[PDB]
Amino acid sequence: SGFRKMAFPSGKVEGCMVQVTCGTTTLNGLWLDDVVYCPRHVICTSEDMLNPNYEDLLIRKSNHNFLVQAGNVQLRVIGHSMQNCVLKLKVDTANPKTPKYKFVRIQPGQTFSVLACYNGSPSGVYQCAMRPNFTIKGSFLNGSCGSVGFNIDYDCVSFCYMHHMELPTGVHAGTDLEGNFYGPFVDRQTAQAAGTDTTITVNVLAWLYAAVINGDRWFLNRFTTTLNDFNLVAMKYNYEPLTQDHVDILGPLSAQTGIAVLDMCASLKELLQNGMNGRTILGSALLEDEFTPFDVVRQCSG
Amino acid sequence: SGFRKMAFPSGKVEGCMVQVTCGTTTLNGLWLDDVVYCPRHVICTSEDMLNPNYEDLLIRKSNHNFLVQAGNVQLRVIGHSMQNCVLKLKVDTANPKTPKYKFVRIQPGQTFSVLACYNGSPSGVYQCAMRPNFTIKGSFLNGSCGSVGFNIDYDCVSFCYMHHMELPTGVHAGTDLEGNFYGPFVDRQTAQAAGTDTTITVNVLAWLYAAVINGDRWFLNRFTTTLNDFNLVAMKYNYEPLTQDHVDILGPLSAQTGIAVLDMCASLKELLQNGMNGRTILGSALLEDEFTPFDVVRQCS
Ligand SMILES: */C=C\C(=O)N(c1ccc(-c2ccccc2)cc1)[C@@H](C(=O)N[C@@H](C)c1ccccc1)c1cccnc1
Ligand SMILES: */C=C\C(=O)N(c1ccc(-c2ccccc2)cc1)[C@H](C(=O)N[C@@H](C)c1ccccc1)c1cccnc1
Repeated sequence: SGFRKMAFPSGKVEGCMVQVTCGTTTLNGLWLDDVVYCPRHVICTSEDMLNPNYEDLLIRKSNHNFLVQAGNVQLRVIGHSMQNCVLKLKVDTANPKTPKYKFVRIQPGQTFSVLACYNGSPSGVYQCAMRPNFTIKGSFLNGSCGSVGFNIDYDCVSFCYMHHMELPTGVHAGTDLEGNFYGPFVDRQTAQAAGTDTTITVNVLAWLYAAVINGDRWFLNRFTTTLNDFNLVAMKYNYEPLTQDHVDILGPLSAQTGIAVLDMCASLKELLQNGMNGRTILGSALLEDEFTPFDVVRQCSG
Repeated sequence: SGFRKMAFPSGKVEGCMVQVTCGTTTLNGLWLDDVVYCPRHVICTSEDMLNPNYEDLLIRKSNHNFLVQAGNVQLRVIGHSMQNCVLKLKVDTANPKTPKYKFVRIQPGQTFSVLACYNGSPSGVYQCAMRPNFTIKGSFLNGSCGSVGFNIDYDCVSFCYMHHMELPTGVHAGTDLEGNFYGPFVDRQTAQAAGTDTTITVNVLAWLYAAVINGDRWFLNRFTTTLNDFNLVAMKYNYEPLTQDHVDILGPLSAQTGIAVLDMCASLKELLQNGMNGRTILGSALLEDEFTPFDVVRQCS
């Protein structure tokens, strides 16, 4: 019994973190086979943050300008390059601790584990959701950049995030490992705002099933409702629309608990409208949207 | 910026995790040097859960009655002794993945990272507090037993918890690695009442200092108070006493934020008396007591 924000074991990813340096600029990198990945803004200096030309800045520097320094060792650069917003620093020495890995671009609402690193040292691990506005509510300090988000699928590490920057609002923005930003963000010191942070409705329903499964089921109501009726309520409270896929994806939890999806939607409508009258669900004063239906099965079944 | 329930990288602990079978019963062990630690209740059937005798059950068993499996590998058991509520199985092989480690007994209000394990396989990692009533609100399913809690210090792992059982309330009971239960709990299937759990006052205070450090300043009032005046309100709302050591520990934060500990003490009292009014601090609509003053400093500096 019990239910917690659980990350994946960070072992396999600890052995992939490296320190990368260009002049005063020192940040984290990911070392997989004969390639080191980091954010391209390692080549930028405080003079060229307002409006950098990354092609042009890369020209200034060459293979030997990159201090790819791995746990007190040194690595030789055999051919750098630029993939959108990340550098592929080709090393001679392949990483012997390379897990079976894959690069994925995760959809908004999907969760992942972050290994927060400073100077290439695994510093801490926490679970995160890709917000609908393509930000993450993380925990990052200066030199965090290059810290990675990953999901472990058996023996296969699926890297989905590389941390780049914090926005004026204090939330965080990054890229897949092919260097494409999530959301409309760019790697320059400009006025950037995230859109409306809507609530991930399908995740909140997963978490309620999770609560029932623990025996914390006071909120269960004597009502029902419809997708259309529920969505009109959802929109008013800036909850993501609930689609039929999202009803189907909640299939397994509907099965065990014996409580239909719409009745769970019916119980959620009340809590949105009536608040929680000072009560709690799984020791939480508010509705948690940072657990996918997969995350709940994983933890409530093995 | 930003502030989260963070755990320590689990990698140095993953290499210490092993499976232990004895009869039908399977759980997790901790393989450090040539010793494998696990909960001693691995020797008990469904017929000896109410009231087992762990001396008259151990006696009946021998080295080869114990399967120790490290990943896909098998370990030769050449010894078995009982220390309080842990088994210590001597094996033919030093774990070459053994980190520099320590066994520490941890105090209530203290936090640690747990690596939840099933059949010797690291399944997940989360930060967890030793609660006043010596329970933990963890996440553990059948076969989670022998999963361990730990703090990490540069390269030196501090083992503090081993999980043993779930109480009929859903909260969890375990030992230090020397086999002594935190709290009055016993490894059998009897009526066992968790003490009434208080709030970890000093931790809530460090949480507010974190909030302030992120820019959340709305709960800061014009008032001040005293250790005694505050402690009176503390005991009232089932909050642990605040002590001078507690105030000393909070200094680094106090100095950083410019807010003297007794001023933050005053602000806390006004949230306790007035409630939070639907308002939120660091994304939380109730007061968080599961970050220590160390946890904040690590995460905020
Ligand atoms: C990894 C560095 C870092 O920690 N931050 C950061 C500094 C500078 C850049 C940058 C340099 C040159 C060209 C483009 C970008 C990127 C990241 C900071 C951070 O994100 N600061 C914000 C305000 C920033 C700086 C520059 C451009 C846009 C935005 C940071 C701070 C806290 C947590 N994570 C990162
Ligand atoms: C290690 C296996 C368990 O998960 N587990 C357990 C605890 C104690 C014994 C035992 C002790 C003394 C003598 C004989 C046997 C055996 C197994 C427990 C457990 O059994 N929990 C029960 C209370 C339970 C709760 C909720 C749902 C199903 C069962 C356990 C179970 C889950 C998490 N941690 C521990």
